[PDB]
Parts: sequence; C-alpha cells; structure tokens
Amino acid sequence: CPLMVKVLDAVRGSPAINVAVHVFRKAADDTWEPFASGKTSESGELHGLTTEEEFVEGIYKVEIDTKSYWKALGISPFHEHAEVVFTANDSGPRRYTIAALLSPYSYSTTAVVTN
Amino acid sequence: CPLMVKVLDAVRGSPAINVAVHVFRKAADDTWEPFASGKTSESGELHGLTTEEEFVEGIYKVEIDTKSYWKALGISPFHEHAEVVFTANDSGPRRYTIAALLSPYSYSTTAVVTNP
Amino acid sequence: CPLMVKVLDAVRGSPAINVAVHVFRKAADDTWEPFASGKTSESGELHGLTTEEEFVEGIYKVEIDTKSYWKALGISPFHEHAEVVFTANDSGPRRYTIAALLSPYSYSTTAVVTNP
Amino acid sequence: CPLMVKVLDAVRGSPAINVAVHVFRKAADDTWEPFASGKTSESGELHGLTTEEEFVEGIYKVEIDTKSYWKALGISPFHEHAEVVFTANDSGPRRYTIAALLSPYSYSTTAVVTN
Repeated sequence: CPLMVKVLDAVRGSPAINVAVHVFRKAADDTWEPFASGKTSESGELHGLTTEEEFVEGIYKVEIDTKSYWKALGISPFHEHAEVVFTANDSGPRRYTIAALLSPYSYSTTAVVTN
Repeated sequence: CPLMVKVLDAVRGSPAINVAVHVFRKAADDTWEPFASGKTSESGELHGLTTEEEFVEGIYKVEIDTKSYWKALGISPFHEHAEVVFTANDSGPRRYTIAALLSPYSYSTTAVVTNP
Repeated sequence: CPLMVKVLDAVRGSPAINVAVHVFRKAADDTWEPFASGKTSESGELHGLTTEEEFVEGIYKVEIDTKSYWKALGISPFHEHAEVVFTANDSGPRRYTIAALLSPYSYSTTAVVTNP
Repeated sequence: CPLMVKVLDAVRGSPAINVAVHVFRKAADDTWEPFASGKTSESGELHGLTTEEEFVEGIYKVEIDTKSYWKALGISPFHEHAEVVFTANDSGPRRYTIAALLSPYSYSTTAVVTN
C-alpha cells in the first residue's frame, strides 16, 4: 500500500467517513489524469488506491471531496475540496500517508512518508 | 481588499515572505482562467490581488507556491503548492482572508470570511 | 504589543470573538503566576496584554478558554482550553503573536515571532 | 486501549518517534496528578497508557514533550510542550486518539473519539 489517505473530522472528532477521494497523476501535457479513487472507510482511511508497480514517480494530486462531506453533515463548507499535490520521490518508495484534518473553513494536510 | 492571502512559516514562526500566489477563477466553461497573482510581503501578506468589483461570484483557486518557498530555504518539501479552492461571494460580496500555515510536509489553510 | 493572541474559528471561518485568554508566567519557584488576561475582540485579537518592559524573559502560558467559546455556540468541544506554553525573550525582546485556530475537536496554535 | 497518543512531525513528514508524553488526571484540589506516560513508538504512537477501568471520567492533560523532540532534531522549537486538556466523557467510553501534528512554531491537536 504505497499511498494511503486518512481523513479526520475536526468538528466531530472522528474519522471522516465516506469522503470521496480522487487521485490524479500529472500527464505529459500537464493535465490531471485520473489514477485512483475511493471513499474513506469507517476509520476515515482509504487503502488500496495503488500498488508499488503502478505508483511510479510523478506528480500526483489527491483531491478530497471535503465539500460533499460537509454538505452531508449539514455544515457550510468553505472549500470546494482539499487538494494535495506532490511529487512521488526521488528517491524511491516510500509509503505515503496523506492525512487531512478537516474543518468547515480550514483544513490541514500532512504527508507521513515512511521507509 | 476583498481577497487577501496570508502565509506563515510554521518552522520559523515567521511570515512566509516572497511566496508566489496565483489566483484563478473557474470560467463558464470549467477552465481555470488567470485571475490575479502576487507575492507575499515581509508580513507574509498579499494585498491588492483584486477589487470588490472584479472579484465577482465564482469558484476561485488560490495556488500558493509553497514548494519554491521551501526550496529557497534548502528544504525539499512534500507539496508542490498549497491550493485553496472555493466558491466566493455566493451570498453577496465578502472579504476573504486565505491563511496558509506552512511546514515542509504539512500545510493548513484557513479562510476567514467577513462582511462588508 | 509584544504579546498578541489571535483566535480564529475554523467552523465559521471567522474570528473567535469574546474568547477569554489568561496569560501566566512561571515564577522562580515553578508556579504559574497570573500575568495578564483579556478577551478577544471582534477581530479575534487580543491586544495590550502586556508591555515590552513588563514582558520580561520567562516561560509563559497563554490559556485560551476555547471551551467557553464553543459552549456559548452550543457545541460541547473536546478540549478544556487551548494552552500555549513558551519561553519568551530568551535571546532578546520579540513580538509574539499567538495564533489559535479552533475547531470543536481540534486546535492548532502558531507562534509568529518577530523583531524589534 | 481507551487512550492513544499519535504524534506526527510536519517538518520531516514522519511519525514523531520517541516523544515523551505524560498524562495527568486533575485531582480534587485541581492539581495535575501524573497518571501515565510513555514515549511514542517508531509509528509515532503511544499505546497502553491506561485501561478502561482506570480511565475514569475526569479532566485529563496530555503533555507532549515537543521541545525535547525538536531539540533532538536540532531545530529551535517555540513551545515548551504541547498540552491537551480534556474531559473524558460524559457519556461513557469511547476511545480517545489524541493526534498531535508538530512543527517547530506550530502544533495542532485533534481528538479522534470513537465508539
């Protein structure tokens, strides 16, 4: 599991469950090509987005549908979505946990890069 | 004026100075069209990006070039930038302060939205 | 002046208004002795807590009563307060902005430290 | 495991390893009585602080020795330590994950309260 997304809800103090997450890889013409997606689990986690072989070096965007999340909770969100854009190495894998802490008008994202 | 970007460096406890900030507005159309850009001042603030009249309803993207910031300080950061995307002025003109707090492997962004 | 506390509400995207803030300084002695206190204004800022001369070297504790803030908005928050503890003026007088960004189950605090 | 502490390093994008954490419970005379402590593991986590029976309702302080952490990494920290003070319920357990994201001049703490 080279890429994992964990999303937390700072309002409810809970995993952010059922948050849509899209992953894009930057194509040669600089467009975002869809790569992977899923919804965060009961634990606010999204595993199995990619595999080591598929998760090559490149620029990746993780788009977290924070707006729909806040919408479902009846809370006015500010952001359309939380985007995390990063280069996957050099030098090598490396597992990536993209942690997002969500509030209606604020989010943080943190990369926990291990091995 | 109606849009300000304030950037802090969570490593130094300082304004993040000379941080490039690009603002885009989503067109008809769905493409991001260049709206405004600037750099943060010595206070980490970027003022004067737009005017109440120019800053109409829309979906705006504020792209903060955090990577160049960190790289100019010798740090290979995780993120390419900090991008903040939001609908502005949906229920009337507001002032938006887009705050980013930067760490090499983390940023937060906070919107402070006021009336006018 | 040398110490300012700025509090934001990450749920509303607003200054956190009327937030009680208590500042303590560690005495000789190891006890926290009451240094200053105040409430945040409509800008979420608390100015005038101290003066350069009063704000000497020390370990300071800024206790932000986030609980009362959230509870006055109907929310049972997680934290009792946001407490920021730091050594001030170790290498000379500085200006300290203590920023807190509040969510019912999370806060961040950021120090912006400048010269003078 | 009713109380868990997870600490992340926003500078290195890594678990904050070997971070001293003290847990205090507020005594009747409002003093902080030491309750539990440990050091975050390789995964930036600290488990086994307490048990359901011992982790009664009360006001608890989790003190995270962020300063020594930054000291060991040769980075000037601002804070003496990250303190998290909270009431353990009502109404009941409930597992508490106290997540702290650390930077030299900023930290966030988030409570992930489940069940």
